[PDB]
Amino acid sequence: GSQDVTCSLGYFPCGNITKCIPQFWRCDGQVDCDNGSDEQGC
Ligand SMILES: [Ca+2]
Repeated sequence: GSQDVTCSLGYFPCGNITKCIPQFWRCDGQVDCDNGSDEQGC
């Protein structure tokens, strides 16, 4: 399959680091992410 990054069911990546985080912190308004990608348009 050729892959490295991996997350859980209710989780999603951020940006460069691709840090996986819980949907609970999606489109909310926090820099919790590693690259603040969660707050880049939402
Ligand atoms: Ca967040």
